[PDB]
Amino acid sequence: QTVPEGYQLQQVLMMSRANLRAPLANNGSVLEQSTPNKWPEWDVPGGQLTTKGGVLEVYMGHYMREWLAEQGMVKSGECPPPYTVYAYANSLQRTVATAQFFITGAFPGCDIPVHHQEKMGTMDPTFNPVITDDSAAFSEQAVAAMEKELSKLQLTDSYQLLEKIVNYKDSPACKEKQQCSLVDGKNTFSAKYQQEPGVSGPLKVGNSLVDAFTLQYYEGFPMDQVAWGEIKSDQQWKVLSKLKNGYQDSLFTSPEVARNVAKPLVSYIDKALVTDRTSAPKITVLVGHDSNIASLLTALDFKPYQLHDQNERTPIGGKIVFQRWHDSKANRDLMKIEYVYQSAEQLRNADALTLQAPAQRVTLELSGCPIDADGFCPMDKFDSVLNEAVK
Ligand SMILES: O=P(O)(O)O[C@@H]1O[C@H](CO)[C@@H](O)[C@H](O)[C@H]1O
Repeated sequence: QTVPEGYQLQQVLMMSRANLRAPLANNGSVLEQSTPNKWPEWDVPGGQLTTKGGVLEVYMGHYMREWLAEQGMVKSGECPPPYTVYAYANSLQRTVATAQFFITGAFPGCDIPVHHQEKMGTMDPTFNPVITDDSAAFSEQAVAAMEKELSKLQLTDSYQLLEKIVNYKDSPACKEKQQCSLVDGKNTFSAKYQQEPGVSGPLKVGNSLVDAFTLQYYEGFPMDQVAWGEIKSDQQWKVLSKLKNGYQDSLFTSPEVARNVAKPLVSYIDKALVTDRTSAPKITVLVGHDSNIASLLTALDFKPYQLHDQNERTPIGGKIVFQRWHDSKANRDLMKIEYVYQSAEQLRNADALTLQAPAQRVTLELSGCPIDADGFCPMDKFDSVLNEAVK
């Protein structure tokens, strides 16, 4: 796609998801349980981003810069006035790190800080995808809603395949804990107040391992290191990644769970973009997590989508960039949202990102903001979406 003539970009807001990180330490014991195999090592601890993650984000920031300059939002090689860019990430190493690389990459040698709560290592409610309603009746409505969501999915082939690549029957889950079937395993969904919706069972092991295999791919481990050369071969990946996208769908894609869990980001966006656009900076960078993008996208009732050359519905370094454009001809404003990310090969190979060889881009759409032939939506309808979403 290519923006039409007569349109001038006015404001940008990116919802980013941190780049290449090591598998979550939080899932450390479920990976040991799920197989008799040895797990490759990482030089970074728990779930911190890797040096490659930073390198990949630098490219992402350089591409974003070239695009922003090309669109008149900034100039190339000169750096913008004091408060042009505003970067905010939550207090996790992972998210703050990717913001530093992104910014240093987009505006090298400038003086654009990265904001975050003073308390680091802990979560910032803004980005914390937790249940903020202790209605009790709500935690029950949530669990059920999740369960129903899982029912729409079909991961039987994913599990069977997973069982084999993982040699799960020889794992200390089948031997010792009698859990010997991912496909028949019972799933129990949680939703305790002030915490992330969870899953205990085959769906967790599924998402945990596949996430580890997926990260291993990107980090560039040789093929015999990514799932021990097992997950290799064709698109067993397409079916294995369903456990990973199905996990996300059940915990954050539910309508009533999304609306709650996302409450703070919707509120944020609906303020920097609507109620307080006059005070907001031309450019904003929110670095969050896939949970945030999953619940955010749902809460604002987005139309389904599909990312080309990507197996994850929320790409490791992908960013949802909201764009307010002003149509010179007809004195009106317009919203154009797009998912800007790096394909899997772009991540695995670490390709220099430039306008010559751009990052992947898919234009999204809001149910309440029908998109036109060029992918634009009137700022009127969008406004109503966010102002309605916050209610
Ligand atoms: O987007 P990342 O941080 O890489 O991964 C996500 O992070 C979420 C917390 O923000 C957590 O709840 C999800 O399980 C995890 O997949």
